[PDB]
Amino acid sequence: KGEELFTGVVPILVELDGDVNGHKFSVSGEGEGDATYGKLTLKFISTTGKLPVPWPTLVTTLVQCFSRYPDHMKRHDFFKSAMPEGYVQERTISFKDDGNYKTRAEVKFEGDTLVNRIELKGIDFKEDGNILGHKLEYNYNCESNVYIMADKQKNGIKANFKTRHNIEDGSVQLADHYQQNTPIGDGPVLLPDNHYLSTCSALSKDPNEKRDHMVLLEFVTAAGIT
Repeated sequence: KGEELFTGVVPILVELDGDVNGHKFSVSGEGEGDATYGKLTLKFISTTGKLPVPWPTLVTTLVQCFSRYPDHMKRHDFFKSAMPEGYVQERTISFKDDGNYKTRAEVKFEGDTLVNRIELKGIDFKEDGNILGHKLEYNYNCESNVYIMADKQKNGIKANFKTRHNIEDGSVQLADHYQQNTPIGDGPVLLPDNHYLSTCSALSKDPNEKRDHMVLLEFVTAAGIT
């Protein structure tokens, strides 16, 4: 039933409240998703405290229901199956040789609009590390595979993946992601066979925007099953 909600272009709202090493910030995003093509277009704006971390480190936290599942894989699409009631998405993101984010989000429809509401908590970051020191390039050079498995005990899914963020000196900052999703509602959901999401992201700037912001274009396709 949920998959029928994604046959067209769907408006998206994203709202994040963050605290990283006591630095508080908030992000608001707007855009749209077209799961027929695995396509996301989103613009995010920082609305309160000076963004204490680099924009690229927030991409994965800031709607996998917009992934394109090939027809032969549609029985493996947990994300759409949980809609409209939605799912909780939780992660631990471990930055190598630095701190960690713990994120808790609720993704669901509010009327015709797909909403992602997030609380992010970061601790153990180094003052002159790549994150608090703002040493990461404004790009997303790595196309990551999100490896998904069923979690039948919790009627949901688990995932793990690595993202690699370019450092301004040419090196790379690794971020290990562990993820758990569970349905909010009491409808049946689809519990998938092992597979992955191939995720390609591109960051840009709005030349007329004076606020601290990030424009994101993303294509996401489910794969790993013939």
